[PDB]
Amino acid sequence: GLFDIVKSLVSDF
Repeated sequence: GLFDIVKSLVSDF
């Protein structure tokens, strides 16, 4: 679930 880190990242920075 790598793409999951990219979608959770948008919520961060």
